[PDB]
Amino acid sequence: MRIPLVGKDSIESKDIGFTLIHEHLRGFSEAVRQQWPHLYNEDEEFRNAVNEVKRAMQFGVKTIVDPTVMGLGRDIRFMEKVVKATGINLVAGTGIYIYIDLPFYFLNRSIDEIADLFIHDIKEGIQGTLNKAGFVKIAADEPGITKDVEKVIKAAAIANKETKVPIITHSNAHNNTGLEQQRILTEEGVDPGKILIGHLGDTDNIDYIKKIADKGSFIGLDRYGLDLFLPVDKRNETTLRLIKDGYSDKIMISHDYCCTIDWGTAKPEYKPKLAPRWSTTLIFEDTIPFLKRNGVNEEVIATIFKENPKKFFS
Amino acid sequence: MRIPLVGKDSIESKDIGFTLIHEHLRGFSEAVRQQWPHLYNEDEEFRNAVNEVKRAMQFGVKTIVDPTVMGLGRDIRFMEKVVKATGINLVAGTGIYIYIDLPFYFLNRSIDEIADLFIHDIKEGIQGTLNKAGFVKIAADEPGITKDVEKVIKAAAIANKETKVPIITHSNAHNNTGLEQQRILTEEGVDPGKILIGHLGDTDNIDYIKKIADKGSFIGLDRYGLDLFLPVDKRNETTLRLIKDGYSDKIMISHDYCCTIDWGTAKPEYKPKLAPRWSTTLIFEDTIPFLKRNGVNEEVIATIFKENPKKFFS
Ligand SMILES: [Co+2]
Ligand SMILES: [Co+2]
Ligand SMILES: [Fe+3]
Ligand SMILES: [Fe+3]
Repeated sequence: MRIPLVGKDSIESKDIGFTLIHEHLRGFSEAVRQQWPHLYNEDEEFRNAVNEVKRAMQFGVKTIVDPTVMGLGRDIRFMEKVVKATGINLVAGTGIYIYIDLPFYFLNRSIDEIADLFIHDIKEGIQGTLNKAGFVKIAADEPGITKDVEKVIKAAAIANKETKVPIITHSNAHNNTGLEQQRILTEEGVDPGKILIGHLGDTDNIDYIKKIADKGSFIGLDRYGLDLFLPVDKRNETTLRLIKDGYSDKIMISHDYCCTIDWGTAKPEYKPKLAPRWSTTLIFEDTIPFLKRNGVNEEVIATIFKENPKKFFS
Repeated sequence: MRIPLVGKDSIESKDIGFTLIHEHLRGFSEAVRQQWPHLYNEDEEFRNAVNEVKRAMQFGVKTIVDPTVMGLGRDIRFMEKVVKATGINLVAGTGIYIYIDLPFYFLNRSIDEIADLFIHDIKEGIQGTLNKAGFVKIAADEPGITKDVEKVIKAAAIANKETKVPIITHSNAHNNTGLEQQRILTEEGVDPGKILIGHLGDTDNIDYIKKIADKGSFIGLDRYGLDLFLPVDKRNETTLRLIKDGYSDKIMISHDYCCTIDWGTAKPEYKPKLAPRWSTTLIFEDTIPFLKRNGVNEEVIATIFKENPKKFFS
């Protein structure tokens, strides 16, 4: 009974089944939602999340891993409601999503104190419930590895060493942050196979992606549908190249779809080809059909969506 | 009926009486409190806030202005409970407290959209209640006037122009941020007399303080008891010098006391003289007795604590 599930008994990692490793039922900025609730509609967010999860389940998804944590509006009670309405296996996490500095709370606080928060969520439960965290989520982006970003990385390592839960990262695919996260974590004693370096699908720089995979970590081809980062076709070409080059056992695929997100995200670009529908099921409509008619067999699909998550959580 | 009060009918500004212009019933980081509620005890925070307010009232305080806004954990329902328990006049505000960047919500959003949030709080009410905001709070600190800090400044100007509520600032007394806030606001058409430039009591640089006062704005000698910024005696000397130099009609005094604050704030320094008790009443124990036995008459006290707030909110 290794993996805790929101609203359910824990499961053995071998029973995780077909998994989407990086999806968000909902995201928001905690301070904005607290201060201006008039901007939000929880009933709509709930409806949208339930509908997305149901669609994923209709394609055979058994488990969704949701790396919404501090900074993205994690809400374990909202999550448990979606579980009750759908029956999905849902893995919640702990961690901190920042790009530059920690909240003012953390002034004069140690890396140990930060890790203690993560361990609290893993061992005791999230937000005053008995729903426990099954992984740690950390981030770095365009600002790089700042002092406070590094603190969070080292705290995640402590949590992994104490509880053995894996680590999912957010990185910027064009500035070495993913490579740096992997290096810092492994220097702290984290098993490379317990790390998913996120958002590498945002680049077609295959040498960079392979470098991280070759160092032992999973590679997150995890933003299918977000053309602003990289178009689906380019992603598909990169995914296919990696598969034919033998990297199936390191590849993890997801959409990073946010059923609701409060970010402005408002600047449209129209290409010759119709824009694909970003959702939690685009890979079933586009990517997986594309791979199969390019000779990718069922065993590859099982490796990516079943065996790799199983290993990650083992 | 100019000034809205939490949990009460609005009052005419002439009836504000003896006012503490900058105190916090409670402060916290919204994201930390949402994610790790185990760190907090609302019952203790409530008890502490009620006790502080009652002590202030025993010294004749009629009105407390609380500039807790987004980023500091504003909670209008907590505030209204404290009002019900004490009978204080409490002025709540709107605004955004940041030093560098806005929350991710604000990506791709306009200054107008930001101002709309402030105007919502002023005209419609705070956090889904009919308690309206009576001023706007903005901040800048060691990072200076960043792009996002400037956005918030300009949004506050829009809110002031539309609703006539005054503006309270947080500044860093040693890096010209206060002067910059004043200049940017006045360039946008804000009356200088509708601005309180905060935290100027943190410096003994009297020329800098006078420069801001001379440009028409109130000067915040507003952190009595926070010796880490400037010891009470040095503050008292600066306050006295300003009074004897004729700046009573620009001076505003407060403690910036946070009945509870979640910041680490953990690094003690011990001086030869016993550390004064930082609270919402230290000025009644130390500062005001000090001024009086230095020849400062009752009319000065009335100017600072009654006439100046009256003007500010008129
Ligand atoms: Co991410
Ligand atoms: Co301040
Ligand atoms: Fe994500
Ligand atoms: Fe303050």
